[PDB]
Amino acid sequence: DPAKAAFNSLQASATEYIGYAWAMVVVIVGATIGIKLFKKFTSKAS
Amino acid sequence: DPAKAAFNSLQASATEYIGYAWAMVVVIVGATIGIKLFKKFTSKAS
Amino acid sequence: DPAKAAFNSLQASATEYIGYAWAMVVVIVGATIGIKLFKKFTSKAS
Amino acid sequence: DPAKAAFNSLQASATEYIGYAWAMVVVIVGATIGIKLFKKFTSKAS
Amino acid sequence: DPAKAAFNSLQASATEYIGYAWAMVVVIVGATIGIKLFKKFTSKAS
Amino acid sequence: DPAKAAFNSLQASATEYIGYAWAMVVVIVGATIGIKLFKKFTSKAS
Amino acid sequence: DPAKAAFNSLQASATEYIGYAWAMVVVIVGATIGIKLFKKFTSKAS
Amino acid sequence: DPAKAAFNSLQASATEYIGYAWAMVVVIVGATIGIKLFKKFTSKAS
Amino acid sequence: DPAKAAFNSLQASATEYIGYAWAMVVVIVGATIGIKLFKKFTSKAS
Amino acid sequence: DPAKAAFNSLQASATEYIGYAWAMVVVIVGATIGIKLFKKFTSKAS
Amino acid sequence: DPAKAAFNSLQASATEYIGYAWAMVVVIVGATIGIKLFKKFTSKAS
Amino acid sequence: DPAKAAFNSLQASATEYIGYAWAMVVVIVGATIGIKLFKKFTSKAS
Amino acid sequence: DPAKAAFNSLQASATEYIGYAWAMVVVIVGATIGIKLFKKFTSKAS
Amino acid sequence: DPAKAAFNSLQASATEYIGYAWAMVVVIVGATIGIKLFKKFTSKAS
Amino acid sequence: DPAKAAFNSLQASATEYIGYAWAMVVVIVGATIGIKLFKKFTSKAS
Amino acid sequence: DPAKAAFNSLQASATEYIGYAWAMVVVIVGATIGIKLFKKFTSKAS
Amino acid sequence: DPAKAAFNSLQASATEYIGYAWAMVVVIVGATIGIKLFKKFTSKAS
Amino acid sequence: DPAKAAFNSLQASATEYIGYAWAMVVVIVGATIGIKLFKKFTSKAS
Amino acid sequence: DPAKAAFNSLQASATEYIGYAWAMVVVIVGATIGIKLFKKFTSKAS
Amino acid sequence: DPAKAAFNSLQASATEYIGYAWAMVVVIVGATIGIKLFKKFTSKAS
Amino acid sequence: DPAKAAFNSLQASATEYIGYAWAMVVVIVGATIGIKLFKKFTSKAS
Amino acid sequence: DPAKAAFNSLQASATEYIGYAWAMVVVIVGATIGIKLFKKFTSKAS
Amino acid sequence: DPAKAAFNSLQASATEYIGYAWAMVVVIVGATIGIKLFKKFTSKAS
Amino acid sequence: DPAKAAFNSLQASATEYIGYAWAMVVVIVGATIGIKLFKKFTSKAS
Amino acid sequence: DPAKAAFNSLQASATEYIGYAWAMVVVIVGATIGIKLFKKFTSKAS
Amino acid sequence: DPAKAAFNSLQASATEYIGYAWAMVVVIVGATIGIKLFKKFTSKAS
Amino acid sequence: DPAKAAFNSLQASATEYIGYAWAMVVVIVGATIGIKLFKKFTSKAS
Amino acid sequence: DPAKAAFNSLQASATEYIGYAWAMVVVIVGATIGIKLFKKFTSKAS
Amino acid sequence: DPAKAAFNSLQASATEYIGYAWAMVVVIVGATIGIKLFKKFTSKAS
Amino acid sequence: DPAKAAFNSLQASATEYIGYAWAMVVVIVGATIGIKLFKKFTSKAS
Amino acid sequence: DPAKAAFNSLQASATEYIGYAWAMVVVIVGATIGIKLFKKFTSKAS
Amino acid sequence: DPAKAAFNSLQASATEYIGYAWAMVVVIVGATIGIKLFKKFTSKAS
Amino acid sequence: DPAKAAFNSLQASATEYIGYAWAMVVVIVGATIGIKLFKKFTSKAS
Amino acid sequence: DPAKAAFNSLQASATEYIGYAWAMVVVIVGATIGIKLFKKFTSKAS
Amino acid sequence: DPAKAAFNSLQASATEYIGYAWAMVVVIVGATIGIKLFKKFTSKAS
Amino acid sequence: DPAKAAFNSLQASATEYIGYAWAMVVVIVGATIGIKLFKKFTSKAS
Amino acid sequence: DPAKAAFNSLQASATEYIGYAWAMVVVIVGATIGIKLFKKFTSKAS
Amino acid sequence: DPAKAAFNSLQASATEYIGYAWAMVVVIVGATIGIKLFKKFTSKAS
Amino acid sequence: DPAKAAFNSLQASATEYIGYAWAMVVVIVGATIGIKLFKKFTSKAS
Amino acid sequence: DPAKAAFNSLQASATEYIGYAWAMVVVIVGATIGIKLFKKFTSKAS
Repeated sequence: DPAKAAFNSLQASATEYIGYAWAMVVVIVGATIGIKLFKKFTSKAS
Repeated sequence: DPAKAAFNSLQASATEYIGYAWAMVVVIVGATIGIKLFKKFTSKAS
Repeated sequence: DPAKAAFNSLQASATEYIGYAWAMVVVIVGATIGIKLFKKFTSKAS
Repeated sequence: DPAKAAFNSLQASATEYIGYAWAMVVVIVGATIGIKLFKKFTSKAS
Repeated sequence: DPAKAAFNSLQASATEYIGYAWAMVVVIVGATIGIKLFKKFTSKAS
Repeated sequence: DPAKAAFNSLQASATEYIGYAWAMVVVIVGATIGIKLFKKFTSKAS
Repeated sequence: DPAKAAFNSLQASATEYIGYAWAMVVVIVGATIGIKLFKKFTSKAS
Repeated sequence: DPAKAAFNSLQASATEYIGYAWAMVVVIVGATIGIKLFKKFTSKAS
Repeated sequence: DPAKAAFNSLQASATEYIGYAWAMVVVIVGATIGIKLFKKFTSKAS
Repeated sequence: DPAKAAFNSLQASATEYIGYAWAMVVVIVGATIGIKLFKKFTSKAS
Repeated sequence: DPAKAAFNSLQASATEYIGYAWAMVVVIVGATIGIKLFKKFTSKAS
Repeated sequence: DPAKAAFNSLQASATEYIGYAWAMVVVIVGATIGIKLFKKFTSKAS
Repeated sequence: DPAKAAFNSLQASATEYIGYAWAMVVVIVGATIGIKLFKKFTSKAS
Repeated sequence: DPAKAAFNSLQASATEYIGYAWAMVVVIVGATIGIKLFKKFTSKAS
Repeated sequence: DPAKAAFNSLQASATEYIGYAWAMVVVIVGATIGIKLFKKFTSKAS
Repeated sequence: DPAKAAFNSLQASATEYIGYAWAMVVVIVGATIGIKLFKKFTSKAS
Repeated sequence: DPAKAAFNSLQASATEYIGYAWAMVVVIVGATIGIKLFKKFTSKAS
Repeated sequence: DPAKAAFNSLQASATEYIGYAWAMVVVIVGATIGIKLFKKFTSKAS
Repeated sequence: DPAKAAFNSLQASATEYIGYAWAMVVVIVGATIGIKLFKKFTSKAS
Repeated sequence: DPAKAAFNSLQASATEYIGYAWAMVVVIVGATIGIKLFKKFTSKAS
Repeated sequence: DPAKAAFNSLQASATEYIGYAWAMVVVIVGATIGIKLFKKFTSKAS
Repeated sequence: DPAKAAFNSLQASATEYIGYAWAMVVVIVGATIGIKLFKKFTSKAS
Repeated sequence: DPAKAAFNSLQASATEYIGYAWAMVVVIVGATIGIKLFKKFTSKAS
Repeated sequence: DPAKAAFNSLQASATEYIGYAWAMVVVIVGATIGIKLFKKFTSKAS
Repeated sequence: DPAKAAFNSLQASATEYIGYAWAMVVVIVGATIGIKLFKKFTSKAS
Repeated sequence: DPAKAAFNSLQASATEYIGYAWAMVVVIVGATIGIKLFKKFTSKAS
Repeated sequence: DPAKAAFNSLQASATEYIGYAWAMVVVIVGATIGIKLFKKFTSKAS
Repeated sequence: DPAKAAFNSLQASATEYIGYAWAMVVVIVGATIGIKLFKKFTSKAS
Repeated sequence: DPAKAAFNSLQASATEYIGYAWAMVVVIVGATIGIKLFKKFTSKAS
Repeated sequence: DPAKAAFNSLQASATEYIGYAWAMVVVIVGATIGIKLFKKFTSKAS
Repeated sequence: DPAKAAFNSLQASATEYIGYAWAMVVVIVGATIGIKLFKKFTSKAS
Repeated sequence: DPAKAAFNSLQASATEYIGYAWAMVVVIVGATIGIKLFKKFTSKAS
Repeated sequence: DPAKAAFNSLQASATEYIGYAWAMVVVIVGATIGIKLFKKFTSKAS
Repeated sequence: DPAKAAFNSLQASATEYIGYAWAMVVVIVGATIGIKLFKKFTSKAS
Repeated sequence: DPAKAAFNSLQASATEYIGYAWAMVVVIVGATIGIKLFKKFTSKAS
Repeated sequence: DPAKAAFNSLQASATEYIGYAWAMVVVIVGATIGIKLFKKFTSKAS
Repeated sequence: DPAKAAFNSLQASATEYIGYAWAMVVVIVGATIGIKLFKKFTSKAS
Repeated sequence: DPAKAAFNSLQASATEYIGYAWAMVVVIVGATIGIKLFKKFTSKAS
Repeated sequence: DPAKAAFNSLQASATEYIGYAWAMVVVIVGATIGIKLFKKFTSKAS
Repeated sequence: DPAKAAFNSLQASATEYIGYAWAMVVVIVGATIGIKLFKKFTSKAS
């Protein structure tokens, strides 16, 4: 079925995009949470 | 009647399309909800 | 009248086709509405 | 006149055919409108 | 007048032939118009 | 004049035959025109 | 006069022949007109 | 004139046939227009 | 009358041909209407 | 009367020929009307 | 007129669809508002 | 003119059908607008 | 000239027949065109 | 001369017969042309 | 000329039919546009 | 020459009859062409 | 030539009928076009 | 022209619809803005 | 050419109808845009 | 040859009648085609 | 010889009659063919 | 006007919904502002 | 009758053509509906 | 009767010609109707 | 009598010639009717 | 040839009608496109 | 042989008349075919 | 029989022409259907 | 018998001419039917 | 042969008329296609 | 046989006329069908 | 015998005249049939 | 009613989705409020 | 056969016209699809 | 049947075109869905 | 240009709405900033 | 070509509409951005 | 072939119109996309 | 088939459009994500 | 390719808008971050 192959390729492409999205969000959140913890720990320790 | 068999085949084809659509939407929504919960919980815990 | 039996056979065929249509539209609309509710509720619950 | 009786019997046959046509159109229009309203009201409710 | 009798007999023959002709006309024209109206009403009803 | 009486008899006989002929012509044409008009108007009305 | 009596005999004999001729003319003309009208009315009827 | 009376009779017969034709066309056209407007207005309302 | 029997035979033959014509038109019109309604209802269901 | 017997023989002969002619006319017209009606009804049915 | 009864039946069918739609929308909106108020009040109280 | 009464009857039928249409559309539009306002106001009030 | 009188009388007969023919033509053509315009205008107005 | 007088008598008698012949011709030709034009104009009128 | 009067009376009948058609089209177009504007303005206001 | 005078009279008589015939032909054709053109132009205009 | 005058008269009559035909077609076509443009522009404006 | 009056009436009908729509939208927007300002000012003041 | 005046009258009627259309669309579009701006600005200002 | 002159004169008559016929043909066909093109172009332009 | 001279006289007289006959034939045939072609070309022209 | 009554009923229904919306928002805001003031006053007083 | 066999063989050929038509329409309708459902379900899932 | 034999032989010739005619009719009409149905079914299936 | 014997011889000889004439008539009439029916049936068949 | 001039004059009339049609279509298309673009650009700007 | 010379003269005269007849036939047919083709091609081109 | 061979030859010629007609109609119908499906499928794909 | 031999020769001559006539008839009809069928099938195929 | 030259002349005349017909149809079809494509492309661009 | 030669010469004339007729038929029918296909293909391509 | 020799001379002279008659018949019949077929085939060709 | 069963199944499916949504939101809110209370109580107690 | 060559040359001309039609439809369809895809992809990218 | 091969070739052409359509729609839909997912995921990840 | 005036009035109406929006936002912001400053200054001063 | 000038005029009209739209959107967006920045900066500064 | 030049001129006209369409759509789409980007970027930047 | 090449060319054109769309969307989304991240990181760091 | 140039100009216009957007966002963010740092540093230093 052409439709079966089409739907399978669309789902495979979606999975690749999800992989890239997760890589980017990890990098962004790492920085936001890192900066938050640094500012919090520096002031608290002082 | 040829129409009876034709209508039945089209309904079976629609059922196949619904199966493909549900599989893709589960993957798509799963990633969306996962990223949302990840950012939310990370902010609350840190 | 040969027409009386002809018109009757055509109206019986129409009634059969309306039943095949009301079985396909239930399946298709049910799936689309189900996907809509699934995405909506997952977003609100998360 | 023979033509008088002929014209009257033809106008009688035409009236019978009109009745058959009206009965069939009611069923078909009812089905098409029913499916249209079903889809509209379902989408609005969801 | 043998001629008067001849003309009178010729008219009865003509009148009979006219009756036979009218009967066949009604049957044939009724059928053709019946098929015409049948096709027209079926198309509009569908 | 015997010859005059003869001419007068044959002319009177001709007039009789002309009257009989005219009556038959009216009957034949009326039937034909009736059939023609019936077919035409039945086709037009439908 | 014997000659006058002979004339009367000739006239009476001729009258008999005129009657026989009229009977022959009626049947022959009837067939000719009958077949003519049959073909005419059958054509118009069909 | 024999023709004068014959022509008048044929014109009167034509007028009668016109009356029958008008009655039939009114019934048929009325039904076809009614079905058309019914389908149109049902669609607009829905 | 020879013409009487001939006219009756032709009218009977016409009735037989009308029966064959009605059978064929029912089959053809039924198929065309069926294909039309099939395409219409499949579109509405989808 | 020898002349009477002669007229009687020729009239009887004419009647025989008229009967033969009528039979042939029925066969020829029946065929033509059959072909005409077959073509007309075949065109109408389709 | 058949149209009058047909229009009345279609309006009655529309009323039934409206009843089904309102029941579903009350359940759907009830859940949506309930979840929203639940999260809001829990956050304010705690 | 038979047409004057025919056109008048058609315009009277049209006026009746427009009234049946303006009764169905009021019910349908009223319901859809009511559902829209219901969802909108419940969201803002909550 | 008995011939001049014959030709003059023949023309008056022809002129009368032409008047009768024209009267019948106006009635028949008026009706056919009236039905044609009626059907056309009803369809466009609807 | 008695012979010359006899010639004059023959000429006068012939003139009378020519007049009777002309009257007969006028009525017969009038009927023939009248029926011809009647059939022609009735056909064109219808 | 008889045709002159005939053409003029036909052009008069056509003008009357145009008036009837215009009156009907105004009512039908008014209703369709009225329903269209009602739905549009109601949706915009809500 | 008496024979010459005779030929001259018959030729003059023929010319008279030819003139009368031409006048009648113009009247008959004019009527027929008028009816034909009236029907054609009335059909075309509508 | 009698034919020359007759042909010229028939051509003049044809020209008159063309003038009547053009007047009628202008009125009818104008009305049909006007109704068409009216419906089109009302829809575009709404 | 009937179209001129029809277009003017439709424009007047549109003006009425606009008046109804503006009245409803003022009430609808008034409530929306009122609730928004109520919640905002209450939070700021308290 | 009668057509030159006919085509000119049709183009003049078109120009008039375009003006009636450009007066209705200005009113309708103006109202819809006014309602859109009203709702948008009230929301931002509040 | 009085015959040669007769044939030569007959041709000139025929040639004149052909010229008259062609002139009338051009006028009638020009009008019918003009109306045909007028109706076609008006419909496409509108 | 007187007999030979008489023969010559008969031949010369016959030649004169042949000439008169030819003149008569030309005018009569001219009218017959002229009316025939007039009717033929008028029919084709219309 | 059916449209007038429809628009008036829609506005009346909207006013009822606005009444319910205001009742609900007063209850919600009472609680949110009450809890806020309680927490604020309790801590400040302590 | 030869026509009986002819009508039967034509109704047999028509049935064969109906089978070919139904087979083709099933393939084409299946493809169009398949593409329609594919696009709809894909868009909804994404 | 040599005439009876002649009439009998003429009928067999006629009957043979009718058989030949019917055979050719079936072939030609079958082909024309086959092409007609082929074009109709191909268009509807596509 | 020798004269009586001669009469008998003449009658017998005439009978022979009547037979030869009948054979000639049969073949000639057969060809005439055969070609007539051939042309008639070939035309109807095509 | 008269036909040559006739064909040329008809091709000249057709060219004139094409010019009138093009002028009218430009005005109508300009108006419809103008209204379409007006509504589109206004909505986008607001 | 005087008789031979006579036959030779009449045959030569016949050939002359045949040549004149052929010339006239060409002129008449050419005109008729020209008119027929002009009408046909003018109808087809438009 | 000469007619037997002639009828058979004409039927064979008809069969040959049917073969040529079928070949041409297949090519033309195939192209028109192909263009139709090409435009339809390109639109669906886009 | 010399008279018998004469009748036999004329009958043989008639048969020869009948054979020649039949051959010419076949050639003429074949051509006409071929042209008719070519035109019909060429029109149908396209 | 006189007919040979006549047939050749008529075929040449037909070719000339075909040239005039092709010129006119190219101009008319070109204009109608141009107007169609103009309206289509303006709509697509807008 | 001078008759055999006459029949043989008549056939060659007929065969030539058939060749000339067929040539003209091909040219005329080719042109009409060419214009028909041209108009059809231009419309579908556009 | 001188009488027998005279008989032989008469027979030989008659044979010469029969030959001259046959030559005359051939040319006259050829022209009649030639013009008939020319008109027939030109009509079918066009 | 197929619509009744369809609407009932859709509402039942919605109720199931609402059950899952409530389960998920309880789990999420439990964690967010638990973490909030823990952090608040730990710091306050210290 | 001349018809064989004619049918073949017509099928050759039809094939040429199909080629021209296909070339034109490719260009027009390419342009319409190109504009459609351009607008779609541009809107999606922006 | 030539139709059996014709219908088969048309269904084979349809199957080929459906494959070309299912290759273009996969590419187009794939691209549009890919762009949708790209924009959606980039927004959520950032 | 009607469009120019329409666009100018829409822009003027927009400018008025902007004036009202700015008046309302100044009042709202005055209060929010006033309350903020009051609360801030009161506590800071204390 | 008239189309060239028409297309150029429509493109010029589109350019005018774009100029009006850009002017209005600058005013509309200017107010929107101005109010947003006003509220934002006032809150930050105070 | 006159068609070859006709089809070529039509394809050249199509190519010209496609260029005028691709110049208008670029301007219109460019403006709409420009307005979209303008509003989007101003909002994000502010 | 020309369709095969046409479909392939259209798919290649679609691929080109997809390439242009992806390039533009990367630039557009890149700027959008860049501005969002710029504002977010600047606020977090400062 | 017109599409290539169009897509390239759209991308170039987008790049210019991105340049302006970045300039504006730098100015806005400079102020918001500047005010934030000033307020923070002033209070902290004090």
